[PDB]
Amino acid sequence: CSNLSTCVLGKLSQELHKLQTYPRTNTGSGTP
Repeated sequence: CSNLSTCVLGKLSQELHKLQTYPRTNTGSGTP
């Protein structure tokens, strides 16, 4: 990947962003 802690922190931030789109769709459109 890139850097150890940054990869986990990034994946966790990615998980939070799809969790924020949940009121519209957490699967079909969970990314900018």
